[PDB]
Amino acid sequence: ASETFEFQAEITQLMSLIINTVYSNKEIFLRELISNASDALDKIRYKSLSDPKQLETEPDLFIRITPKPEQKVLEIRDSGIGMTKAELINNLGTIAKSGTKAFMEALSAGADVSMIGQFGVGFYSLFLVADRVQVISKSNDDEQYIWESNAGGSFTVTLDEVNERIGRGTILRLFLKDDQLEYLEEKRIKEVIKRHSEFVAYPIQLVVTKEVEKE
Amino acid sequence: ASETFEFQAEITQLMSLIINTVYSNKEIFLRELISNASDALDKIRYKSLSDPKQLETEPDLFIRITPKPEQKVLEIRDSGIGMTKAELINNLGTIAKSGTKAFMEALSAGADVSMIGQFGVGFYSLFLVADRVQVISKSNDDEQYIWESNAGGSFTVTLDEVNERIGRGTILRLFLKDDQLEYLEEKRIKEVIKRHSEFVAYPIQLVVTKEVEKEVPI
Repeated sequence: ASETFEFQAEITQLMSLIINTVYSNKEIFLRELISNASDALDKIRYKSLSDPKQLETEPDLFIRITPKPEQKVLEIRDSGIGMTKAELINNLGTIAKSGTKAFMEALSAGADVSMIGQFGVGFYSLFLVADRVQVISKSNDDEQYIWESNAGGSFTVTLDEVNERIGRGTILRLFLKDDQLEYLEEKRIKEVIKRHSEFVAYPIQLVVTKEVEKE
Repeated sequence: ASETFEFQAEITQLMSLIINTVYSNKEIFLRELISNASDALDKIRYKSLSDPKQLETEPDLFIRITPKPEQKVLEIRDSGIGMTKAELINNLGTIAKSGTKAFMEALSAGADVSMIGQFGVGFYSLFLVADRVQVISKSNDDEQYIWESNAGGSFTVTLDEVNERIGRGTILRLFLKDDQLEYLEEKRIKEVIKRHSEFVAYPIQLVVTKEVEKEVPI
């Protein structure tokens, strides 16, 4: 089953600005998504203190970044609290309304795009380097769903019947723009992660496939 | 474990010998497994010469090594010809009989464990570093199956319904001994490959998961 909903106006407006902005420091997108992942892990960590059984679906708390060159895709995974179908819709398509409107207002007044996280809508910074995104989430309270959007004013939510089933958490599958493929490179990804992830209290794993070279 | 079979007696003898031996240069197990992977690839390649359709289930010919530290597992994958249920049974539990018997006689006469490949049974050297092995295979001619062994005299063959489906090929999922975990490390696997399998005619991909270290420890 697949359902389509429309973003609140202000969210669609910010996604348009961001997906076409010229900004010269797009690497900030990773810092924002790592921050959100850290937040999602904290939520499950907290909940598990009194409800340890909640971790059993996925015992390990981590953030995993997996570049997928063949598909020009970059996946940012966390074993956080995840999102139910209802949460994906609300959290990503509606509740950010006032944040994106305030941020849009700040940008017009001259603020730098890097301030996005300060307005709680850092999530949309992904469109700085991707023209499409699939958010695959598995919450202990629901089935695995796929939320998708190419910044067209609307988004769809589909019961996951194609992706690998995860124990618990969220995956942000970024379909990178053709001129932003540097973010598939281990070296570049590494440099960006180390630049702002000192605070992160969970392991940040990088999954890379490399053909054994030589001396 | 849909079906259970018995290895020819001699194969079981060799497996017990290998899983127990104190041989030091255990790293030779990888060269033998990569060599078997290469041979399997040479097989569909040759077959695809007149029947290119055979490659379509998996167009790329490669070897892939994936250490899974959490499971203390090391997987050796190839997109070779693969093995049907019947071939897994025969190839791994029966036809190695003569080879294992001659090798054991050779070891008694002073042969080195590293010469195992010369008797065509290098596959069993996996027991130098592993306690158990699961051979997950998919031939174009059969469904995906799992052959499992722990060096004991019996092995099982199970229709695969738990693992990820592969296009074509074989995965040697090795459950490493507690004292052989070094083979889960990228640096170590790379040096063993450069030392003994640096001229394999197929790309050897290493899938590694590395924790990004902190800018400044703590």
